[PDB]
Amino acid sequence: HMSKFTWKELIQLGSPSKAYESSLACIAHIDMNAFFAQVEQMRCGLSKEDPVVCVQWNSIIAVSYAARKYGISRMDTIQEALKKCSNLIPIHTAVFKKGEDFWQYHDGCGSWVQDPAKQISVEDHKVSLEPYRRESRKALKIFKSACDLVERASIDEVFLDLGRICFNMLMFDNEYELTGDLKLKDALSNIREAFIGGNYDINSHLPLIPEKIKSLKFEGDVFNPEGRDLITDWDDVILALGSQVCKGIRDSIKDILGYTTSCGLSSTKNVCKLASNYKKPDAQTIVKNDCLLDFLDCGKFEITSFWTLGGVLGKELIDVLDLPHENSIKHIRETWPDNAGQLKEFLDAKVKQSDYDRSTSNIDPLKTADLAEKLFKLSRGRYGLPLSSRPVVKSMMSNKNLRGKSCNSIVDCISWLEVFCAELTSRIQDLEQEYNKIVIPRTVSISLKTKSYEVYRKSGPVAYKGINFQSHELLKVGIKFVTDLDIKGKNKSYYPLTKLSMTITNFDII
Ligand SMILES: [Mg+2]
Ligand SMILES: [Mg+2]
Repeated sequence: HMSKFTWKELIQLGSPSKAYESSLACIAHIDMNAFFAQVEQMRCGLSKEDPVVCVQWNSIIAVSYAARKYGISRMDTIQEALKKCSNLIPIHTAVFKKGEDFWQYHDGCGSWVQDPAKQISVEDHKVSLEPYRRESRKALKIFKSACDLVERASIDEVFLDLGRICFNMLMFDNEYELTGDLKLKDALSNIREAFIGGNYDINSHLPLIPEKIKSLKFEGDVFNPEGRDLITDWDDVILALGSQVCKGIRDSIKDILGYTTSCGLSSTKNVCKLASNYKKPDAQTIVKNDCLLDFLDCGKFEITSFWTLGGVLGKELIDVLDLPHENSIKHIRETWPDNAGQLKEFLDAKVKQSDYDRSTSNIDPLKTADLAEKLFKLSRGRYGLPLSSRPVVKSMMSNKNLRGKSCNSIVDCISWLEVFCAELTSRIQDLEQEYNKIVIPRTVSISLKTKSYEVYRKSGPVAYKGINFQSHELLKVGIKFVTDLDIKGKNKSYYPLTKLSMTITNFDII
């Protein structure tokens, strides 16, 4: 007898461009839970047990899991949370002041204190997220150094493709020890000699795993409610090694930066993202291939839980496919269990019946084959998408919603453009570090809403004389445009404005 996998699917792990396509893939999704709260926690020399909460104005934007033990969520106001926790530590985010080109933390201030001098008025202030962008960047530098392929899914989430690391570790690591008596080089000498030997057809089946390797330990919580054998094939051997490696990367994030992370480990991104949100914080959820259906049917997940099926598209599928309200995943598998063609024939008929409503439908009748395959694999937990890089920036905006008189004249507009130009510059610096190239916006757009909520807009070029000398250039143009729009206003209902925004587009990366 022999393994269910081939050499092709194992060698593929060494290819950064196609390792994800292999059923032996080892993907990881790492999430820094309540990231903003973790950042403020560390900044104030606090511990994970101190119940910090990141406040914006009157709302909570991040809840440390110490504060969640008191039932605090993002739906509560600070006053509601104070009544839930009397030792709460609300920390307000950094903030610009109207007319200043720098942001500043006002620790000890906020709408929850009584002293009127310790207030952070919303009327003449704008939030700054630079502290979080800067800390997130530090995490990526740690990720990108331990993994040759990293996707920044968001400011607090990343995917890793541990393919190359797992493969090289499987075939060449001579230092790893299963126990005090057994090293990897000895337990896997059979497949290593077979690989160096080269006497295999790439479509030949791998040799059976040796009994020696079942001593290999998973680092983390292996999701296994049915008590299946842990190491039953090479997919589990790869996944086990990846759990060890991934624990080290997550411990680097905590030893260098102090941030905790929940993690999901499997053979596909969709499953990895579900696993990381299954147990948190400071957790690591492993989903073997032989436990994929157990995981998708554990009760937490429905068809709408997948990355792309949460919106209108998902809800239309529930009606077209006549899915139950619970266990819709299991229903998809069993209603079309043989092949995606069955589901494609079902979709083709449905869109071809009477009362199809093809004019408003979100189901493209020409790509029913691509869709049927997507659902067929997601429901079986084998829909592997590649780790894509963050698309290059096309547009940035900084705006402020103005309630009251905080923008009654031209001078008040310029004061806000000074804030907008500083945030856009900060956000361009963070990009120049990610792209490792210079970033130059070539056109600027100002738009504003009058007291009657009518819109005035004007765009144009920004003449960077030298190179990357923004935050003065584009404030010139910003002030020129807001002046023109004043003259267009003139004897019209204009001030006090209700909204003001600056948008930069047409970037040149060099
Ligand atoms: Mg998240
Ligand atoms: Mg000023």
